[PDB]
Amino acid sequence: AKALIVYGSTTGNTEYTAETIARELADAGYEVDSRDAASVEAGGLFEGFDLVLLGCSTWGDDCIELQDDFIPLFDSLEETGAQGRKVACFGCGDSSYEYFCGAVDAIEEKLKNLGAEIVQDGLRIDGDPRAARDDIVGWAHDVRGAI
Amino acid sequence: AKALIVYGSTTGNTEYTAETIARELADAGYEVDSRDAASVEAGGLFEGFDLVLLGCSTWGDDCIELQDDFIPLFDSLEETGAQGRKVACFGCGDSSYEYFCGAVDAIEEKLKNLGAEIVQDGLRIDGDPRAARDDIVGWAHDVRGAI
Ligand SMILES: Cc1cc2nc3c(=O)[nH]c(=O)nc-3n(C[C@H](O)[C@H](O)[C@H](O)COP(=O)(O)O)c2cc1C
Ligand SMILES: Cc1cc2nc3c(=O)[nH]c(=O)nc-3n(C[C@H](O)[C@H](O)[C@H](O)COP(=O)(O)O)c2cc1C
Repeated sequence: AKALIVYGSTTGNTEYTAETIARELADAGYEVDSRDAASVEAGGLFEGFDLVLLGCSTWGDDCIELQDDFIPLFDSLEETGAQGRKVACFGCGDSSYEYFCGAVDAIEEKLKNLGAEIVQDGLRIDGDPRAARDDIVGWAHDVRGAI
Repeated sequence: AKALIVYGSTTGNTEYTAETIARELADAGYEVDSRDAASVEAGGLFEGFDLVLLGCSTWGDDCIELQDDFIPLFDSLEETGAQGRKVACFGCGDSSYEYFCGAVDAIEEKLKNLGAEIVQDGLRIDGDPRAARDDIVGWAHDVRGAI
């Protein structure tokens, strides 16, 4: 089982969430390839992967803005090979704002219109993800559980 | 049965969608109160209504921006009386862009965190809603059908 985890993180919260998900996946036998969105090119990005998990934090004045390193990948998701792909999404956010982890719905919606098979509701973390450890760990165990 | 329909529309597409939904609801016996979001104040807005339907088009450079007359209502949705409220959302958009009818997910997500009961997946219209008439009519009939 091969997993690709791509994260867009600016203050490291979503990356720490991505490290946590990866440890639980590797702990379970999965060969997990974890890449920072600022380093990938969408072209054929998911090829060869049994499971893709994408994480992205959210920002914006009013509007819902995706983490800047993630925007490029999101703009070209139709080129990543998502058609029929097992996927699920997660991301950190903050309920003080208006659009709680809005980047997650946006990615989910587009993956869905792209034929990807979303295997679990996205994980949305409020505040320090370090205080959400069992939620992350639990969310990865249930996603391995949905495949 | 009393229905409130609030729409945020800039070029009139979502308002025409809102007129269509209203005709099918009134055609069915519902007493339908249709209000342009630029005219409401969120404070107690849904009081006394058996069904609330909110429509909003989407815009934004990159980001996902809600129709400006709708932003105020969306920023104060926790004050509208959504807790346990039968609701569903619709809106026009355009697939040429990146976030297809992204305002709809955003409103749905917040209504859900606010305890509203979403009675049907939101209706998302691509292009001229006038060419989507049976989809709108059909979507309102199934939402009356979900209550
Ligand atoms: C200007 C600004 C706008 C923000 N907007 C949102 C938002 O709309 N929704 C949300 O859930 N969090 C929002 N946040 C909170 C961040 O997403 C939060 O700090 C998150 O932990 C960042 O993850 P990062 O370390 O992974 O990239 C915003 C923060 C700032 C400074
Ligand atoms: C600058 C700009 C950004 C837009 N962004 C989006 C978008 O992100 N998603 C979408 O589905 N449609 C987008 N649209 C298309 C409009 O939402 C579309 O014209 C819709 O019919 C407008 O409804 P209106 O008459 O109800 O308010 C955008 C249009 C412009 C001019």
